[PDB]
Amino acid sequence: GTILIDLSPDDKEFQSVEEEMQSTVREHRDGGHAGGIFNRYNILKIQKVCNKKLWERYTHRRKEVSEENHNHANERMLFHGSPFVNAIIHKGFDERHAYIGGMFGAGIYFAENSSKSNQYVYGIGGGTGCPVHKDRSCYICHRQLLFCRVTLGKSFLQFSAMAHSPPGHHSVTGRPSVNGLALAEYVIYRGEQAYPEYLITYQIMRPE
Ligand SMILES: Cc1ccc(C2=NC(=O)C3=CC=C[NH+](C)C3=C2)cc1
Ligand SMILES: [Zn+2]
Repeated sequence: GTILIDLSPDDKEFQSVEEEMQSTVREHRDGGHAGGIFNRYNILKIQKVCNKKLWERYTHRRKEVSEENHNHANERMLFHGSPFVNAIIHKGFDERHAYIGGMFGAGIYFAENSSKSNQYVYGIGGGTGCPVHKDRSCYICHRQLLFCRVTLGKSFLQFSAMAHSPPGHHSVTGRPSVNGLALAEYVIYRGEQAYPEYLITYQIMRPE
């Protein structure tokens, strides 16, 4: 059902997605342990993910949430890193893509910082790094992230140092309360509340 359409680097859509990727890199408290050491990416390709059935599943759920929240879906564009990115783009998000051990419970986690999602491309904590070299800071191997359309609806705000949403809420927002430079992270508990809209293929770049 899924087709992938390559965007040209001349396309304003490519440019706007690249800019969100690059501009939301931050330093991480692990000094690069999980995701590697870098300040920027080399973007190799950006593809639009087109699947009519998954799109209709998303918009059906979005309308439900909106009607429960004063006609406000509270839709965001957020990054998702996962070893299961190939399954996600063909089958959609579901309970198999949940982070069972996440600190807001078993749900599907998304990030405003692209470099936060980068930490999960090779698994939780970066797993053992890239399959070829076993290096979490590999500068050679190609990595992929999703930039996704996510319905938050009424989001439970957790000030911060599969399962169900807190009653009366459609998601959780993990607001950083210690690291002043971190952006928010978000959790949904239904796969129908996200659509994997762009597939971004990239390398992290060694600082010079
Ligand atoms: C199995 C799996 C898949 C994805 C993640 C994951 N992917 C993410 O993109 C992400 C962004 C922000 C916070 N967290 C906890 C995140 C977790 C974790 C485990
Ligand atoms: Zn490698």
